[PDB]
Amino acid sequence: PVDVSVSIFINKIYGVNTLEQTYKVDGYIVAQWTGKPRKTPGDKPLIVENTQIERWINNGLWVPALEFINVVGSPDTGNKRLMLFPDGRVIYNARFLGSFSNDMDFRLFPFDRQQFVLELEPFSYNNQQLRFSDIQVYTENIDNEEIDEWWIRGKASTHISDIRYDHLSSVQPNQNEFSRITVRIDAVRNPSYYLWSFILPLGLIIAASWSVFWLESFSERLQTSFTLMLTVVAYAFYTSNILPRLPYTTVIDQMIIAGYGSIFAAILLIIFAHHRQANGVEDDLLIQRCRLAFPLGFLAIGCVLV
Amino acid sequence: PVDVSVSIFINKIYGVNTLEQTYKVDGYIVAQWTGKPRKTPGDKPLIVENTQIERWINNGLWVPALEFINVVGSPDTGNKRLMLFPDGRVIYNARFLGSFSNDMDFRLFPFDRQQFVLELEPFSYNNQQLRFSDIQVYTENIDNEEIDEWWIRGKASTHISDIRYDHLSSVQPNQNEFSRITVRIDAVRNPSYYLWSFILPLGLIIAASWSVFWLESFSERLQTSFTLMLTVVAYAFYTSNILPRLPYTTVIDQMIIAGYGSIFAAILLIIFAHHRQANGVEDDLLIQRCRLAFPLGFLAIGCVLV
Amino acid sequence: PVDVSVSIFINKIYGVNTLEQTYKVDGYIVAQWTGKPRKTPGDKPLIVENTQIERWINNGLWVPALEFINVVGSPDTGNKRLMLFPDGRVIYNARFLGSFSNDMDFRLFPFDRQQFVLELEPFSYNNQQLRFSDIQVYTENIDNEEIDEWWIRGKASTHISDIRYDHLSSVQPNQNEFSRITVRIDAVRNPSYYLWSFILPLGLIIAASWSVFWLESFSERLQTSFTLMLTVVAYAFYTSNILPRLPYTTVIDQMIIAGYGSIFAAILLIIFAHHRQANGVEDDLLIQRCRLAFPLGFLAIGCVLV
Amino acid sequence: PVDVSVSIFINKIYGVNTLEQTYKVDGYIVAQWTGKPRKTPGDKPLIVENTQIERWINNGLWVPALEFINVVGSPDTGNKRLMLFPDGRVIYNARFLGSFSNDMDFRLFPFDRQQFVLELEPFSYNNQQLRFSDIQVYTENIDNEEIDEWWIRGKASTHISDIRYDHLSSVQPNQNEFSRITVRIDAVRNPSYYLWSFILPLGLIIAASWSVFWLESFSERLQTSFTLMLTVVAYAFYTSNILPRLPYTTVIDQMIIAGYGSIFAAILLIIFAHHRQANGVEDDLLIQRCRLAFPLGFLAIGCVLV
Amino acid sequence: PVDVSVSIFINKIYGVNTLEQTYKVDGYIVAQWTGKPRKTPGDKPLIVENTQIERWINNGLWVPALEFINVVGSPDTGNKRLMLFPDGRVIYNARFLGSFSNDMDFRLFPFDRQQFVLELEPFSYNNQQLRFSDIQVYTENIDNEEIDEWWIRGKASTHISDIRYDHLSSVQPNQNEFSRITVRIDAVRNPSYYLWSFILPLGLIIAASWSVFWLESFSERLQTSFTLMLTVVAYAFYTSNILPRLPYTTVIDQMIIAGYGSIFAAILLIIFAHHRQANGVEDDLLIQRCRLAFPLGFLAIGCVLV
Repeated sequence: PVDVSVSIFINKIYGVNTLEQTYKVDGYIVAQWTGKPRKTPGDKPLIVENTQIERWINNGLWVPALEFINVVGSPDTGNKRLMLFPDGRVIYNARFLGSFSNDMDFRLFPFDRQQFVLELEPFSYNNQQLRFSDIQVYTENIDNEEIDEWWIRGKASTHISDIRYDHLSSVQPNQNEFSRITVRIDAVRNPSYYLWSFILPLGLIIAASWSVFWLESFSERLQTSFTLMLTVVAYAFYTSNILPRLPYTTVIDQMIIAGYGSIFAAILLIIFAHHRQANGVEDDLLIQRCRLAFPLGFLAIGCVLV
Repeated sequence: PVDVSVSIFINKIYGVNTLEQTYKVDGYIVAQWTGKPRKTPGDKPLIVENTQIERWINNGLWVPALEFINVVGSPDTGNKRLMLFPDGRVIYNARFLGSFSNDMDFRLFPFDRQQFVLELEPFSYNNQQLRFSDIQVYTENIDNEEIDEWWIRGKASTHISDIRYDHLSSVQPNQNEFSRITVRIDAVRNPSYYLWSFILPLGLIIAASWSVFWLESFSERLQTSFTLMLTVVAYAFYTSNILPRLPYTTVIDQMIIAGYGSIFAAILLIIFAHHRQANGVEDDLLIQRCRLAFPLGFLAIGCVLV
Repeated sequence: PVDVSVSIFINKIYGVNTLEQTYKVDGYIVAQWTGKPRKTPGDKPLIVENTQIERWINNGLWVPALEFINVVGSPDTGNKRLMLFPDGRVIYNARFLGSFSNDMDFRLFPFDRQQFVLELEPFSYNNQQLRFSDIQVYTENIDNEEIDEWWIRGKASTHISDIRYDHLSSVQPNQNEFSRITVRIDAVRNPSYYLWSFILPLGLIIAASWSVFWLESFSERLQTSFTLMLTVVAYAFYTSNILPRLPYTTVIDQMIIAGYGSIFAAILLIIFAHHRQANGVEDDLLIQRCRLAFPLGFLAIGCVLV
Repeated sequence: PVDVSVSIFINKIYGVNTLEQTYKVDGYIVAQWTGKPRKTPGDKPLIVENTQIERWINNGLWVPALEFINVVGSPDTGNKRLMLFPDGRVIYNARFLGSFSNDMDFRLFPFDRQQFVLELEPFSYNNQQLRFSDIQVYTENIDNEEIDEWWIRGKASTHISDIRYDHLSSVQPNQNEFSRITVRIDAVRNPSYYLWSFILPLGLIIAASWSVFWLESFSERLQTSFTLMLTVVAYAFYTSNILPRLPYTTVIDQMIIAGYGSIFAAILLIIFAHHRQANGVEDDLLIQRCRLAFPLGFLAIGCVLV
Repeated sequence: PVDVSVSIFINKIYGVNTLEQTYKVDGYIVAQWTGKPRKTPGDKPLIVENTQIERWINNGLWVPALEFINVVGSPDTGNKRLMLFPDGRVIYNARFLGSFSNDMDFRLFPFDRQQFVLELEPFSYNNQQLRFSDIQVYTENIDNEEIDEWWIRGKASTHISDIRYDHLSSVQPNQNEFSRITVRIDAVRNPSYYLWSFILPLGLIIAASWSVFWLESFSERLQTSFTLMLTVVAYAFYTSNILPRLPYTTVIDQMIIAGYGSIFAAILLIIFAHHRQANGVEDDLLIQRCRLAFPLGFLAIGCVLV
């Protein structure tokens, strides 16, 4: 039943890799908790540098290493400190830089209120409870609004929850339940580059594609149909090479499927001209009647699939 | 004849690189096995942190480091624990994140029930037997069905086998045989992006390729033949740059070979028009007869090579 | 109230990654500060190599590890030295190579007087003051003026400021205020490659785009309109693949938006020819009148958006 | 004159990077050699884990660290073992995973019987001789014949040689000569992907290039000459981006030089039509005579340059 | 005034990254210098392995760690040795593999006699002089002349210089001057791949560009002008993606600027045909007179800008 009061500084959130669904965060954890009141030599409380901590594990000072569940690997314990007060209160801060991983659903790929969920747990302590959470983001992030991608943010929002394992330990009564700190932080991507040159060639190259139907010769309309087939695969060739790649297609490239299938259906009208089953290749009066539903029958698909 | 009961937690499977044929997995191994009953100071059993383990190797506590055969290198022993009971039972868990490597046959490249075969062995112990296997996957993976690529899974399926080396040791009788834990786990890739924009331009650009035969001029049909030659190499140019690369061609690009060879054979009909050995370039009535086998003679190849 | 006099050597600034907004710097920090006058054996002052420092932390020599706030992770303490004078003055130099990160606004992307802001702080010392700053850049960097990108520089410019935390410590009176060294260094990119082949095809492919309006046939003007649509996306395909990528569009690619929208508006004039609501496709005398505002109405946009 | 008997296990050969000319190999080295007969406590011989070896260097057990000359850096000593027999025989195995580098000539780039030459040396021992070599490859590699690139192999083939340095030491008589183990292992690449879609578009795009000469108009033949110039640089654009890159051109791209130079020479015939120094652009009867040497004069170059 | 005789082995020079201006080198440093004559137990001189050196720093053996100024970071001290003679002579060799960085001017980008300048310094020793330099390159590098890029070399050329710092120390008289070993080694790149397919499409695509002027129709000449604009940006798209990238344009791509500007000036002649201010689009007799200066006025630019 040992109390722990935590505090989180957040310096930097960066580097989102979505094939792993990972990101990287930087800041300081701070643990303040009362242990046993010892004497501090001199008057000022004792301080201890990086390697010197490994002198004070030898006499068994109860310093709990606090894991991460979202992490992959082990974060670099860069610098450390023990503000050992003579009243038993211990302050322990640490710079951390780990590769964190949590679920990031892409419901709408440019505009996404996403939620980086940092956490903390005690790795080998059942009911040595984490009493007081504190999120202490203090860096001025919103001010470079056009600059920072994700950091056009809302509000810091901590939480303390509880979780219980049963298969893990042998003692099932009331000492197999871990106190879990779950510090979620929301973030919105700056969608400027993700909207300016992303779907702007997409949504109107189909609005360039309806000029093949206003042609009368199958020497000028076939090479433009081949040009329509070339430019869409050149476009799909432009897509993934910039972006962090995905095992499920983005909302942008839900319409390269249509940039196929519409021209795929336009081949049916071109061959309805070619295999016009009374005369030649010349467009019939039914082909002069689909002249309006060919531009306007495919730009009305963008408003239903969002 | 020392018993060992193991348990595996599985947190994350990710990052498949197939030029190495490797992947990365995260979780906790847990060893529970009875050694010698000592005294635990106080009433609660003894616990030991990360660096403090290296105090307890000095008095020779029998802590077996458990290797991996599928690994390349050495996995990061991030955090550790010794739940030393006074009855002699030892619990030792560890977070692991190693680059594992095992054979992954690509029989069908989008749809593949693949099998990640984690294992464990004792590195330097002959007949100190691993008695009780336990796979304990507990993370909710299926729920984000569209999101997780591989994790649309089946069932956890452990196994304990036996393997024997003979060239390795000098003692051949009954102490050169290792107990091998072989925890296989199946996984199915989410084939959405791998099917939506992968072969959809492939299987019908040939269905765009048969419009060159419905032409009468060798000024409009030659530039479209060159367009057919350009677009297939632009397509092959689109392929590998997204995908993890392969020393053996995927089932998708078994048909860029045909996207050559069909147009390669179409040059024979174009030159049968050009070198029509009685008159000029004009299509003969045999060329007006292959007008049906030219679309429909190559879309029937997709159903035999699977 | 312990005085510290610092000195910074700067050997190399390189490797700007702007998705992190990071760079890498190399040089030597030097701390000169008087502690306590001890005896030096022999006559010459004591020197101490790399690992030997960890003999002299055991007797508690007050060696302050000096952090970095711009860093991400921990820089490699390659080599070290303690010029321990018998009068108490300590000289401590160290080679450093860390990934530093600070805000780099891209107001104008080729021409940018940017400001790499190295810093230093005491990690766990409140009022042990850093008295004397000194920047000592000494490498000849300007001499290879065409060669070095950023190093066409101005002047070294140190500073000593002060910063105070209040939430951090428990003692609020006058011992929660850190002395902060903030050594800013300016740098100008060598814009040769960034100007020679960057916007030179950009600003006049629109000056190639006005030849579609001097055409009379909709068999030659439609395929050139499709060529204009192809070349702009091939250009945008050329852009990002060389450059370090950005979440906000560069000043170069503010005009691929116009390379869309101008040709997008040119489709309105082409369809004003096509849907000329008295006769056919032939250009009216209003279309023969926009022959001058079509070249010269879009090259005058480059002078307002800078 | 201390005898050493070595043994090599080979688990995996992978990851060939040819700009370094490096690869990566995995397996176990095993040293068996008799030192001094000590006592083993109990009856079973002594075993020693990873960190525990550093207790047994303190009493000066003669454990020779065995270097590698092909390596770049230092391989990861993952796990270790000392099977210390009471008769003085020492068995020491180690998992190794190093970046090895040796000369790999590319005489023929798809089909290459290459030779990975692992080695071993004593780093600081002159005439403490390595008596008995043993290569012990035991993994079933050939069975996945289509799958494994290099591992379609021949036979393991060890060797023990001798090498002498003279500039190295000061004692020149008979104690400056190192025993060198040179375990070469051959390997053949699986050339399936390297032949299926590598030169198949190469060797017959020239067989598409001879249709420009069967044209009569310089409005249809010039744009196809420009198409021939476009497609060859689009092809060269396809090449290097998949492949591991080279400072000397592969045998595949010895013919993009000809894919230039042949069309380069075809410009001479096109301008012989254009600058026909009696009349116009119309093809003379000499241009109607080179109609056969233009296809068949360049497909006969593939059989001489191999 | 302590003498040091050095010796350098050079095994491998590889991996030139020019955005850092770095490379990687492998070999052995050897220090031979007389200290104090001690006793060697037995008759043979004492040898000391890797970790065992850290027993002999404890009794304060004067082993100088020798830095590098061209390095970025810290090179991996892989293996080590102390040939401690009883006469006081110490031999210390070490394998090194560091990322070295020195200025590499690109005066001519394919053909460049470049100069890798390795160095050495004493990190914390003023006048403990490095007396005898020795470069001892011994690997057979020239023999694979087509294979090795840089290693078509000249001659090893050592040097010993002197350098003095004044701001560094407090003692200015004669003990603030470091002995600097500066072992420069020249190297010439194998220019085969850098010349075969690098500028060969460059220098004559302009020699393909003068066929637009021999056209009479503005329906065939405008689409070829657009083809000339497309192919040059497709070429520039081919360039950087293979090559190590540069903040200053290579000598190859000094002429894509001209591949713009010449066709840019050709638009002036095309519009001189179009805006021929007496009649129509038809080429005047002045346009029939620039038919010779249009091919031959731009191939004479390659011989002045080198």
